[PDB]
Amino acid sequence: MLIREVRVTPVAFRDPPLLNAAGVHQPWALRTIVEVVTDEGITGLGETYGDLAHLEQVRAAAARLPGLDVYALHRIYRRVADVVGANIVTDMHGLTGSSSRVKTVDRVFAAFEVACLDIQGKAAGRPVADLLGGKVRDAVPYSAYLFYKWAGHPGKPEDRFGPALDPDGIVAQARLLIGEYGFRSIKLKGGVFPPEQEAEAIQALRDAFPGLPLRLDPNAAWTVETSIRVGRALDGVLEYLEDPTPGIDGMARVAAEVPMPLATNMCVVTPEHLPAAVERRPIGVLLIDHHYWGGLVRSAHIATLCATFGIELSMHSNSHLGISLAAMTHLAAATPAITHACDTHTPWQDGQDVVAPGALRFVDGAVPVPDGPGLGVELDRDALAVMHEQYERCGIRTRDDEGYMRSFDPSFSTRRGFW
Amino acid sequence: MLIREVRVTPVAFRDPPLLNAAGVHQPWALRTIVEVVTDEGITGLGETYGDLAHLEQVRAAAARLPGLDVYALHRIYRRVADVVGANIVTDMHGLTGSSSRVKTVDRVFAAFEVACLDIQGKAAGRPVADLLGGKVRDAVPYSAYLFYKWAGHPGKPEDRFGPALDPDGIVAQARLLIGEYGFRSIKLKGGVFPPEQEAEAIQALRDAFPGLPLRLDPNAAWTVETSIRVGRALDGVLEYLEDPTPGIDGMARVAAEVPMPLATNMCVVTPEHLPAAVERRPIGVLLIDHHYWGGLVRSAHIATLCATFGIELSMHSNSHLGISLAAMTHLAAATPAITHACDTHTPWQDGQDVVAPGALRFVDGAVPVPDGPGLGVELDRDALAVMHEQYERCGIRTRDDEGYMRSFDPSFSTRRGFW
Repeated sequence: MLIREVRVTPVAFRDPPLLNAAGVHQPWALRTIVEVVTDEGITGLGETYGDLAHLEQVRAAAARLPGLDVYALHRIYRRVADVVGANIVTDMHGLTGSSSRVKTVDRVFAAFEVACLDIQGKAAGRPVADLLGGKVRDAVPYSAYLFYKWAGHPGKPEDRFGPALDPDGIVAQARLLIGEYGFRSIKLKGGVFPPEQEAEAIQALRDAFPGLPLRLDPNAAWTVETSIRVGRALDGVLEYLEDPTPGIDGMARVAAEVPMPLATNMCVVTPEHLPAAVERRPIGVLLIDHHYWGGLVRSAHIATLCATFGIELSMHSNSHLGISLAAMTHLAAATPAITHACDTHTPWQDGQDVVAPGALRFVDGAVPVPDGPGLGVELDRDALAVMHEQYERCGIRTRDDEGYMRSFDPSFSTRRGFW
Repeated sequence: MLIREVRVTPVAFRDPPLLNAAGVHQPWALRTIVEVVTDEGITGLGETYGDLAHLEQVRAAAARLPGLDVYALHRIYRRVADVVGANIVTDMHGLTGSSSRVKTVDRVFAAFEVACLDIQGKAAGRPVADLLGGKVRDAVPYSAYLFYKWAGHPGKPEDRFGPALDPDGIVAQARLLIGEYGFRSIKLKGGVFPPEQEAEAIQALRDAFPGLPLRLDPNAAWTVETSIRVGRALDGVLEYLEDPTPGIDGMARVAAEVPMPLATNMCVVTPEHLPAAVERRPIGVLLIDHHYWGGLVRSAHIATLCATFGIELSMHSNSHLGISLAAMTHLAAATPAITHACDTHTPWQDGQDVVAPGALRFVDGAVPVPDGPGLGVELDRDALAVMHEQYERCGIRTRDDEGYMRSFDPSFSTRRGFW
C-alpha cells in the first residue's frame, strides 16, 4: 500500500463577516485539500489551511511522499520534518497561538495523516474511529458557534444570517442556528465589544436558552484585572471561559481568581507547552485541534496526557469543510476524554463542501459517526474544481483578519490585553 | 470480526534461583496464555501473569468477551472494568509497585488487547508494529539481565548457568549471556548483597565490558542516605540507577543528589502516579511495561506523555515467553521514545516457549521485528499442552519469592530501605 501520488488542491469558499479580536473574517476562507492515492488506486482525503506559506510546504512535502507506505506514519512524519527543515510558518492573526518548528511540522503532517487513516480504514473496511479504538459514542455533540457580525461584507450582498451587534441580535442568531442544527451547547466569540456588553449577551443567552452550557471566547482581548471581574460576574453561567487574557502567566492568575474553568487554544497549542501548563495551571480545559496538534493519532495521545493531569478536552475549529468535519468526528467519537461539545464553523459555510452531501448530518446538535469505511466521505470532484477556480480568482492568498479590518478602520489593531 | 471464543490456559515453566530484594525466584514461574478466536476463525495471542487471583479475573473477563468486535478496544476495556468490578488484585512481592483499581483493570485488559491487535494485524496482513505507526527501527535492543543466583534450587539439579554470588561470578555470567545473545547493555539485579559488594560487581562489569551501558536495580532495598553514597560512588559508570529506595519522596531526594538519572518500575506504575512524578521528579527514566500499563496502545500513549515531560523510556520485564517477547518487540520497534535497551528474562527460560522457534531470535543483542502478519508468532499447541500439564502439578499457584526464601532463612524479610 505504497503511495503513488498525492494531489494538492487549494480552494476558497464564501465566509460571512464574522468579527473577532483580530478584526473580521474576509469574504473568502482558504483551505488545502489533499488526496493520497496508493499504487492500487485506493484514495484518502485530508484537509488543512490554505495560507500561501503553508500551501507551499504541503506541496513540497506531498512531492516527497510517493514510495512510502500508508501505515508508515512515523516515517511519513520524519519525511515531512525533513521537508519543512528550518521553515517556521507563522500566521497573521495569532488566534491559534504562537508558531514553532514542531507546530509547523504537525500542521503539514496532519493533512497527510488523516488521508493515510482514510486509506487504512478503506483497506480494512472499517471507519477511522475503529483505528482509534472504536467509537465510544454514536454521535459527537457540537456547539453553536455564535459571532457578532455585520449584515454582509461592505460592498457585497448581505447574507441570510443577519447582523448581530448586541444581545438581541446574538440571541436571534442562536435561535436561527439552534433551530437548524439542534445544538445543545452555545459559544460566543468575544473580544469585539466592551466586555460588559459581551457579558450582557451571555446573560441574554442564558435566559433564552435555560439548561444549555455557555462559553465565551475573547481570544486574549482582556487584561488580567478585567478577566477576573468578568469571570466573577458570570459565576455559575459559563461551562468555561476561553482565553480571556494573553499568556500562560496571565491565564494562570485569572484561573486562580474566577469560579469557572479556563480553556485555551492560544497558550497551549503544541506539546512543548504542556509541562509549563501543568506547572502553572492556566487551564482546566484544552481545545485540541488535529490540524495543528499533528493528526488524529497524536491528538488522541494528547487527550490521554490531558486526562492524566485532570485537564479536560474540547475541540477548536477554524472555517472548514466536510473532510475536516469527518476527521473531527471520528477523532471525538473514538476518544474517551473528548467529553465537551466540539466547536465547528459548519453553519457559517452554508452548505458549501467538496464531499457528497449525505454522509455528515447534524441530528439534535450532534454528528453521527459516518458508517462507510475510512472517513466515510466521498470527494465530489466537480465541487473541488468549483472551489479551486474560486481560489484562483478570489484575490486572497493568506488569511488577514486585521488587515481586512484596517481597510475600514485604519486605527484598528488586534485586541490583546486591550479591555 | 466478532470474538467467538477466548481460550485461557495457565502454564508453568522452569526458572533458576534468581535472587532479588524479595527473596529468590521459585522453581516454577507462572503465566496465563490467552487465545482469542473470531467468528471466522482468525486467532490472536496474549500473555499475562499466572497468579491465581489474576488468572481468575482473566477467566471471568474472557467469558464475557464473545460478541464484541476486535477493533472495539474501548468497549472491551469497559467490559473488563465491569468484570473486575471492585476487585483489586495484589501480588506478594511488590516488585512492580502498588496495586490499584486501574492497574488491576489494565493488567486484565492487556492480555486481550495484545490478542486483538494480533488479529487486526492478521486481517490487514501487517505486523502489529504497523498498527502503532510502523517500525522506526528494524530490531529492538535488549539488555543482559544479570542476577546473583544459587547454583540450583536446593534439593534439585543444578542448572547450566552456574552460581553467581560475587563480582567474578557476575562477570562470568555476563560473558555467558553476552556470548550467546550479543547483548550490548547490561543490568544487574541488586538488593541481595550489601551495597558495597554490588557496587564492586558493577565496577568489575565496567572493566570487563568497556563501552557497554550498565544499570543497577536494588528494587528499593536501600535508604536514601545509602542510595546517595552509592550513586556518587558510581559517578560516570551507570546509564541509570533503578529503584534504589522506596517511594516517590525518597526517590526524588536521591535523584537530586546523584549524578546519573534514576529509573523506576515501582513508584510509577500506573497513570495516576504521573502527576506526582512530574512534580517531584523521582525519575529521569520510566520502565514501561504493557503487562500492567494496559496493553500496547496505552503504553504508546504513556510513552508520548513521558517524552513530553522529558522522562525517557526503557522497558521492565517479568519471566515471560514468546508471545510477550513478540508484543514487547512490536511495541518498542514502533514507539519513537523507547530509546533505551529493553529488559528481558528470556535467557533464563533457556528456550522454553509456547510459540514456534524461528520467529524471534537475538542478533547482536537485538530482536528483529518479526515479518509475519500480526505478532508474527504461531502457537505450538503441543508445547502449550506440555506447559499446562506442568502448571497442573507444579504445586505453585501464586508467586511468592519471600515465602520461598523464608523456607531456607526463616528470619528473611523483603529488603525495603534495609541497607
